[PDB]
Amino acid sequence: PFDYILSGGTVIDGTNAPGRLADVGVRGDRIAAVGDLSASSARRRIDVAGKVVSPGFIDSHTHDDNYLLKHRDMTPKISQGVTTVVTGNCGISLAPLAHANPPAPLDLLDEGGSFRFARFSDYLEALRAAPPAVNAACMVGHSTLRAAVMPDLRREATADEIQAMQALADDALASGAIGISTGAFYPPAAHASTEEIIEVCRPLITHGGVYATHMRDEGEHIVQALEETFRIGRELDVPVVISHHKVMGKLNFGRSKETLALIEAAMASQDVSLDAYPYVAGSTMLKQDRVLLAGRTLITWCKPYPELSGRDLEEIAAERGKSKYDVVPELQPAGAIYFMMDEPDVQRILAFGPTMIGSDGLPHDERPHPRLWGTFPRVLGHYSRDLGLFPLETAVWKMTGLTAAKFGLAERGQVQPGYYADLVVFDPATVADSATFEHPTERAAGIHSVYVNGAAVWEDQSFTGQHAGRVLNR
Ligand SMILES: [Zn+2]
Ligand SMILES: [Zn+2]
Repeated sequence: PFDYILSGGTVIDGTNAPGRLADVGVRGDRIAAVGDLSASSARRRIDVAGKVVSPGFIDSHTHDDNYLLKHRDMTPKISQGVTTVVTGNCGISLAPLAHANPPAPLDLLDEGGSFRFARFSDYLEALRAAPPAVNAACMVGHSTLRAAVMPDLRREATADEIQAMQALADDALASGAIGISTGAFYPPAAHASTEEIIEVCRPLITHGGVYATHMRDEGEHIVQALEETFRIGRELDVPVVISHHKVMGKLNFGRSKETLALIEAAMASQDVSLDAYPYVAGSTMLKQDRVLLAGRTLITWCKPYPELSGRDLEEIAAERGKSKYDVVPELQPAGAIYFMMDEPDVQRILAFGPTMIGSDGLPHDERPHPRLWGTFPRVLGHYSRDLGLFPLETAVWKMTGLTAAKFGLAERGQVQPGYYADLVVFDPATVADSATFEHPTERAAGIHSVYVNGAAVWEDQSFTGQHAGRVLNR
């Protein structure tokens, strides 16, 4: 007998096909059958009339590396329907690095002495021993590797340093990492050359991993950063993933037409993917950057002046007699939300066929960007249902089947017999992001239940206690 059948709903199977009325039967960690399952014995027949049963959402872009260890419930993600998270993005991974005060933005993963894993395998073993509620597909970050190896980060790595970083990257991939990410936009890697990145990432071809990147620039010089990314992909001969695609700053509004045309052209000749979050504000370390600071900026946390969390930076700066750019050093280290994108570009990037959905949630932030709690339902409700940006099955595909294919997560991302039972039951009519910039941790509406490897992890608007997630390999 099946352990249970989710009966009477509409299955949106993750393959970008209109939903169909069908039941879903689960046995252990697998989807056993899909269709009219009235004739199949089951221990429970759960009524989901009026709901959609879809694959669990795969968050293509997270910074959950440490959150998986410290808050195993993973409530910000499972409450939105997420069943798998891709970690170690933008060059920032929790491991391998033993450091009491890692350089920003590595601090976005730190709760205080969290960087304690000398080897990447130590980190994966910790996840397997005390599993989180969601599956984890983990990358190693090039900035973490630089911090672990280089005594001076403000220059290109020497061949000896490249050798040491490449050995750590190869060990991480051998241990189960699914790829390597970079983020040369940030201080720890701003002096890394394209050739340094290529040499450190060479093992990806041998291990079958992916190259993910927070591009060197996402504003005035985004074309040069895109070209750098495509060149790295051709040299490595592995799939590239462009993280949180955007055009930032007023001088770049509207340029998503141009960047998407360059990405589409590259996709015809090499393997390229991209993801995005559904919002017009970004969030990361507080940084002296004229573009990030041009517009409205909110503080998410601040070490030297904790009371500034949640405050408007223009007010803080003006009261200190300075521009935002000039006041930043005295407030560091800190985090911020930056309103530097324009809605038409966000919509164009979300609608572009290949764009996968990634939350870019920063889970340790005191006053976080709402994308941490509302990304997936914002796409299914606000964008698909309310604005008609894409039909519901395409919105679901962009957070399930597409993502599983691009990251190589076998037997996940689709409601198919034999695949793993990572599933979401949601109400298409009411699914919605509740988190706002003012109340960024509100739980999404319309998420009935979430299952990971067949175990319910979210039910009755609460974590069930099931630590069902697994460390995944590509
Ligand atoms: Zn990131
Ligand atoms: Zn990034």
